[PDB]
Amino acid sequence: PRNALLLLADDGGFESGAYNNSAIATPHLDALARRSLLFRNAFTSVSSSSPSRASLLTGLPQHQNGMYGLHQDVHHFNSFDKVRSLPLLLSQAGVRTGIIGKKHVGPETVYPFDFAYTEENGSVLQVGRNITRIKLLVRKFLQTQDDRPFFLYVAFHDPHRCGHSQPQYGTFCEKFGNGESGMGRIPDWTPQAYDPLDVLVPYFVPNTPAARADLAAQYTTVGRMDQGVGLVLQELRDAGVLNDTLVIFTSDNGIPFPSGRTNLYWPGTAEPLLVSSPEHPKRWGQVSEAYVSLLDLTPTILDWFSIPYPSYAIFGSKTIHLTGRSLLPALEAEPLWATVFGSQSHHEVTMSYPMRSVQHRHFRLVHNLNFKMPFPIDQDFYVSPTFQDLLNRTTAGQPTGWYKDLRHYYYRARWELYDRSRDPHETQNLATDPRFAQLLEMLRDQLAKWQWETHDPWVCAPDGVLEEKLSPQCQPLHNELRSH
Amino acid sequence: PRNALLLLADDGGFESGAYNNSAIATPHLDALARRSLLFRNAFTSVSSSSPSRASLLTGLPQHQNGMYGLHQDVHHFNSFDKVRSLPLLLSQAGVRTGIIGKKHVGPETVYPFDFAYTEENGSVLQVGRNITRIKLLVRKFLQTQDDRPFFLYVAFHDPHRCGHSQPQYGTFCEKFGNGESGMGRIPDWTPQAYDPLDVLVPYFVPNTPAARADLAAQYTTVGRMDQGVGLVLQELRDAGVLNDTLVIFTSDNGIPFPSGRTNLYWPGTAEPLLVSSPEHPKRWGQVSEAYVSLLDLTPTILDWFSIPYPSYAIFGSKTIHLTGRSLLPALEAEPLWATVFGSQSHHEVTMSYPMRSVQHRHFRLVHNLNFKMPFPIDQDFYVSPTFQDLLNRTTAGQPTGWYKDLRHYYYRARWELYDRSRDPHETQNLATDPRFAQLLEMLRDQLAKWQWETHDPWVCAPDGVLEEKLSPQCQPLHNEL
Ligand SMILES: *[C@@H]1O[C@H](CO)[C@@H](O[C@@H]2O[C@H](CO)[C@@H](O)[C@H](O)[C@H]2NC(C)=O)[C@H](O)[C@H]1NC(C)=O
Ligand SMILES: *[C@@H]1O[C@H](CO)[C@@H](O[C@@H]2O[C@H](CO)[C@@H](O)[C@H](O)[C@H]2NC(C)=O)[C@H](O)[C@H]1NC(C)=O
Ligand SMILES: *[C@@H]1O[C@H](CO)[C@@H](O[C@@H]2O[C@H](CO)[C@@H](O)[C@H](O)[C@H]2NC(C)=O)[C@H](O)[C@H]1NC(C)=O
Ligand SMILES: *[C@@H]1O[C@H](CO)[C@@H](O[C@@H]2O[C@H](CO)[C@@H](O)[C@H](O)[C@H]2NC(C)=O)[C@H](O)[C@H]1NC(C)=O
Ligand SMILES: *[C@@H]1O[C@H](CO)[C@@H](O[C@@H]2O[C@H](CO)[C@@H](O)[C@H](O)[C@H]2NC(C)=O)[C@H](O)[C@H]1NC(C)=O
Ligand SMILES: *[C@@H]1O[C@H](CO)[C@@H](O)[C@H](O)[C@H]1NC(C)=O
Ligand SMILES: *[C@@H]1O[C@H](CO)[C@@H](O)[C@H](O)[C@H]1NC(C)=O
Ligand SMILES: [Ca+2]
Ligand SMILES: [Ca+2]
Ligand SMILES: [Cl-]
Repeated sequence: PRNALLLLADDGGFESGAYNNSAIATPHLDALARRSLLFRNAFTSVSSSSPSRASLLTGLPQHQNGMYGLHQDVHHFNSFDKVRSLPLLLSQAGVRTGIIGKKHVGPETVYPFDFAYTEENGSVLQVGRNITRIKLLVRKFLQTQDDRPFFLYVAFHDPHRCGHSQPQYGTFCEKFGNGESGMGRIPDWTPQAYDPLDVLVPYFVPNTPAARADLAAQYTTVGRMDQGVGLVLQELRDAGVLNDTLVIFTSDNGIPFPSGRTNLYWPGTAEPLLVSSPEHPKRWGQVSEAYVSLLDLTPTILDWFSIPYPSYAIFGSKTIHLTGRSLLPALEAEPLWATVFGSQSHHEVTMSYPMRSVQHRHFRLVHNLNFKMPFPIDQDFYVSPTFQDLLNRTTAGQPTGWYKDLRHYYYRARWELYDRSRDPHETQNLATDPRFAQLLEMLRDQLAKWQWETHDPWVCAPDGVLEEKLSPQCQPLHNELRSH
Repeated sequence: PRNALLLLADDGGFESGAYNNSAIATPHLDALARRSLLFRNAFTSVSSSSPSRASLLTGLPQHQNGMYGLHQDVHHFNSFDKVRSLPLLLSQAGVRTGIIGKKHVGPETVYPFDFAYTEENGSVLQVGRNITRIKLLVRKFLQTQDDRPFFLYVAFHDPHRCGHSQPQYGTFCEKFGNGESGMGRIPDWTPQAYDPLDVLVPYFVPNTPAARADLAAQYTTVGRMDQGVGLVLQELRDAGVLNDTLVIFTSDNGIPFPSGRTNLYWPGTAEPLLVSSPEHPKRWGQVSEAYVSLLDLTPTILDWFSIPYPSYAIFGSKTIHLTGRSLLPALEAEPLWATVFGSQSHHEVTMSYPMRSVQHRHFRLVHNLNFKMPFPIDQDFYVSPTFQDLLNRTTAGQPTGWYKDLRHYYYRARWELYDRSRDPHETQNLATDPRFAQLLEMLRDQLAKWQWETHDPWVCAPDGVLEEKLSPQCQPLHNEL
């Protein structure tokens, strides 16, 4: 019987030897990468936890599945009842499903799991960061197997920040379980300290002491996550099912720094992705240049279990189809896929800054629907040392060491067009350059077509109103905003 | 045994003889007004259907109960599970609950009804506009009563527009059931035609042929709603329970015209309100000047049944308390209440234009949190003849006959302060006038206090971020605001 394992890092980036970061040690991820096809050009469709996890587990963009923003307490976003998620479809096909760690999506009927240990019935600290607890839960899952195939979803909470919720464990909870007084112990974890002067400062992160300290703490926590991956894989090896299991590792969104999480800039949507098939080792240890999306995961896993996507509608007769594709074929031969999309509406319920993006190879186009208002900052990131430092220096009128300034971070153009082959930092907007008018129109057309195809309620915003029963379906408001 | 009846109009305004409109005939509402206390200064806290209905049925502002916007299909907003609504509390106290018409709120567990005929299990056209069907459902409700008190919620869908959904019935569905071909027949309804030249054109509605036609159609439909009220009251009278029943009539938000629905301007939140207590007829046929809110209805009805609001929390240990008050005391003697609040976030999910308001007597202060972006227009109103006409004339550069222009309707000041005793049209913003700096700060303080008191997640927006463990709790973003 075929099995599947989805390892999901929380706010994880490219901090690994597998992705050529020699400043950090991630031997277990590196080991996995040698048995995997590594993707250099993978992206999430949305840079917000719940929406990203909902899209990943449905194959549908947030504006289609209904997770327009964060799921918990006051934010309270849920996917539509009639949505058919991966786990649901797997269960109906006779596959045993399990989740360990951060779920952060609902409702339960849409995202059901036979075996569940999450924040809903326990501590996300334990089942998300305590890799020993995680390892034992994986062991229990495998011991209680019953001849059915399985799908195991391990959603680490590492390397997510902790500064807002639990500061006593460090900015990235890098102190939790380290053995020191009040921290407790995680027997299977060997803490890895990092010097702030040795960490790699990403181009979009301010080069300041405060930021480097943040990164050092992050590195330590990523190491814990790395060791967690090692333990999990070892449990399958001990149960004798690893060689029958498709393993996938990735992250839900960009790292929690400026221009990262919550942005549709490269840093906010670019994600690590490893795919290891025991049946297709031809391209083990290789790197793929194909442009892929987390919207491809549901299709990939369905393909793995030979389960077809059913024909159904959420509203009316509007039949639902996936825009992603199975990545399995890439495990045999390199494809030429070059296009990926992005869609984000809310993060927190108070943060309404819808963005839509399309990327064709190195060209990225972002549409900021509420561009005239300032880009909103979430409550957790606001208190990060990195942002506090940036805010402090900006307010004092002193050099920030940042590749942008807050003014331009807050107030953006409606359309942002970048060529990352020339301008990887995405600082040279080409949208108003007449030499790129034809390319702009092409990308706009591709984006709009995808929006209609995926029933985006925001498809006419902000210059127009959606009127389905007439033509054109987007009717103009004449609100001093251009239309297309 | 005491009963209560809540009659709720959808997008209803002051089109009635009771409110001194001589151009329309509303004999049944006028009759009700003679047996009730009429409120000249009643307001909804939010000018959007689901949020308004959730707030009305909970006593909590939309930003607290969780209905941030519309409830249906793609908009998909629901109140928090732990919210304790009026109907829930009544049920737990042994009161039989019933709803007939448009519900437009959820989830069911939060808003449960023993007897329910709504859009969720039938046609909103029938149970919302077909007053004969409504009358028979009321009859059925009363015939199946036991020795329990009852609370009956009749949510008319009239006089809501129909232009977007069902244009064949007219702009306001004023043709539905009129007898003509394809319209069907409503035996208990006597259609009332109106000349577009005779209707009263509200100050905030463009004086154009297209708008007057809209109003004429509205008047006809309001008449149907009026006759529906008559039938309902008559059913209680036939069951011999009217004299044991507290009757309340009002509307969920302002009329569907410019500056009305979806706005926190006077036209968008001002609502008609009649309260008839068979035990306190002292002030029957009188007019009250007290400033009241639909947030007062839940407290009022709870008071009527002698049911206390329980002590509980939705999140954490932050206990929930109502900011509204029972209106019952006003039925005996005129009070001095002068303050009312407003809070609106979304309408449609794609319409994010949060507004917060406070009104002290004739002074109204509105805060537009997303002011730099244009005011969004909903899909239903966009295709209205009134707006289409306005848009058309504006685009052609011709006179609109409107007291505003679209540019200023779309792009508003962050703070709008109006004195309606001098400027009822609300066109002279005083917020930037130094003469009103002290008053401005006072109203801002009242507004903010209410926001914190009601756990508003938008309390720091847009210039700051909420950090509860820090001081001040609103931390600055320095985002040019
Ligand atoms: C890490 O760096 C190595 C060495 O520079 C990269 O391997 C090279 O990849 C490119 C092909 O696009 C060429 O420089 C050579 O064909 C490769 N050289 C070797 C020695 O393998 C590799 O691509 C990088 N790894 C990742 C994940 O980006
Ligand atoms: C991580 O989880 C492990 C196992 O779930 C915890 O170790 C257990 O701790 C309990 C009480 O704290 C002991 O009674 C058990 O004997 C331990 N079991 C094992 C297998 O070690 C550990 O406390 C957790 N670490 C932290 C920092 O919370
Ligand atoms: C692990 O899985 C692989 C793939 O299924 C097994 O290798 C296959 O073995 C079969 C015979 O049983 C051959 O016909 C195939 O050609 C093999 N495929 C590949 C890709 O090598 C392997 O035997 C399994 N067991 C171990 C210990 O690796
Ligand atoms: C309908 O119109 C009448 C007459 O204008 C209003 O009654 C007047 O109210 C004002 C202000 O309260 C008093 O100063 C006058 O003495 C009243 N005149 C009369 C003849 O009664 C009445 O308030 C209006 N009704 C409504 C509901 O607005
Ligand atoms: C209608 O209801 C009122 C009030 O419930 C009745 O009048 C009350 O009668 C009770 C006892 O019969 C007295 O204690 C109250 O003082 C009365 N209230 C008032 C305001 O008069 C009245 O009898 C009822 N009418 C009918 C026909 O039954
Ligand atoms: C920012 O400034 C505040 C107040 O001046 C200070 O207390 C804090 O330490 C500073 N934080 C950072 C990260 O620089
Ligand atoms: C607005 O203009 C369009 C196109 O000229 C026209 O067809 C339509 O009838 C106009 N709408 C109104 C309400 O006059
Ligand atoms: Ca995340
Ligand atoms: Ca309404
Ligand atoms: Cl909830």
